[PDB]
Amino acid sequence: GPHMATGQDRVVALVDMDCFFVQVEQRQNPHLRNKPCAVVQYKSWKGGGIIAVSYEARAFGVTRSMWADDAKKLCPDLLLAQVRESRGKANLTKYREASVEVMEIMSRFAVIERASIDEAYVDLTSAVQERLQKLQGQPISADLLPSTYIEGLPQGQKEGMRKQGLFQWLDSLQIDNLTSPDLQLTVGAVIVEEMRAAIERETGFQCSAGISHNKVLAKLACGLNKPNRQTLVSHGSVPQLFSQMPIRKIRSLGGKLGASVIEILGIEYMGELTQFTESQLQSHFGEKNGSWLYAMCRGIEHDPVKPRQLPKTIGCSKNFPGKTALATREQVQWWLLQLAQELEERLTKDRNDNDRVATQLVVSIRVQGDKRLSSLRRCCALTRYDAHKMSHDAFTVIKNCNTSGTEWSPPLTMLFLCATKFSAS
DNA sequence: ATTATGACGCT
Ligand SMILES: Nc1nc2c(ncn2[C@H]2C[C@H](O)[C@@H](COP(=O)(O)OP(=O)(O)OP(=O)(O)O)O2)c(=O)[nH]1
Ligand SMILES: [Mn+2]
Ligand SMILES: [Mn+2]
Repeated sequence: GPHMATGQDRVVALVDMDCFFVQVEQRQNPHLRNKPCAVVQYKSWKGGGIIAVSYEARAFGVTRSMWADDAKKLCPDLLLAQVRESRGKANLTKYREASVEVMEIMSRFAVIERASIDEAYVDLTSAVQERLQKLQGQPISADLLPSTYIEGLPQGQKEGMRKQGLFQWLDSLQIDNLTSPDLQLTVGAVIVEEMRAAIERETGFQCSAGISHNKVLAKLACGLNKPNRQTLVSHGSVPQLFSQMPIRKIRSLGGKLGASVIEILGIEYMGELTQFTESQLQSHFGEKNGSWLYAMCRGIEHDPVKPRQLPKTIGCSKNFPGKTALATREQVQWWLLQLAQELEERLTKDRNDNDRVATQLVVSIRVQGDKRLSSLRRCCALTRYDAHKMSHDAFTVIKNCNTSGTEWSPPLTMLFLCATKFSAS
């Protein structure tokens, strides 16, 4: 009862740019705006692989990881923007720079953890306390939440539903209690409306967000009402929400561990997890996963919002699938050099912007017919930002994989260089 | 022949 802590101490938001690469291209090219459009990498093989899809295009069934020539069968008016190609490979620089614009705006409101190029987590606990003191008991007006959904409401036209649910939530609110978790979430949501307004003002990019008490629920909330909307998932809404939530929808359960939860326990939905003791879950899935699942099915998660706005590694990768697999020494060298040249560019810019140097170079390759995604991963020292040296060292470090007697065998289907182990410079 | 990344856990 009174001692069962409920994981309601924090206010955490997950902000996610809607179809981010598409929006970046649509800011740059107005002819793409408010159209079915997608972003592709390469164009020769089946029109190129799609990596981002506007919501208008998604309404036709266009999805990520789909060939453009197939998407065009579903959506013949689909517009396509192409990823920049440099030194023979995809170059994602435009989107990393757009991402940094967005991150820098979010950082003005709270500390953020960059979770990927287009999404960050936000720790709003301090910001909400400050704002709750600034209101001095003043109640929260629906006008402050023009794009917010309250999950699970209303109970007992899309925008009409949204406003009814918001009204129920606000009427149920105890504004005099500066320590009510639900009030904290509500104020967090007001701040997130402001953050999203600033992001759109200052970049033109729209985003969705989730507001809850931890990262997993913030992330799950964010996806309930997309695009250009934010969803508040309260502690009290967890039992109903989870009672029909497929386990795979929860961050980190979408793969093998989630599948084994489903198969071993004989369940489908997140809420069924509550029926097992912590020890049972630890027995099936290990001590960490067990504790995490026992708390998470009750809506409780303690993973902190790490104050990290910048990537921890800087990486360059290219697949060589099918018959393009690299089969000679000259080929492997030239592509290691192209990779090392892009990496050198990104690293020098990183050192100038962010006052840090990487110290370790990781070289990963795949060989043809290998089942694994990394056939080999080996590290060496990274002592100067010079593409020729980095490529020479990556070769030095992988060359004993060649089993030929000038040739390369098994041919390589992936090269990958990653600078890691940053130190302040 | 979804591809390009990037975080993080296990050992
Ligand atoms: N190169 C590459 N980029 C990817 C891949 N998956 C996603 N991206 C890029 C394009 C996406 O716009 C961006 C962020 O991914 P998300 O899962 O958040 O989807 P996106 O923002 O496109 O749409 P959303 O509104 O979040 O449903 O990262 C991939 O497999 N390869
Ligand atoms: Mn997104
Ligand atoms: Mn995302």
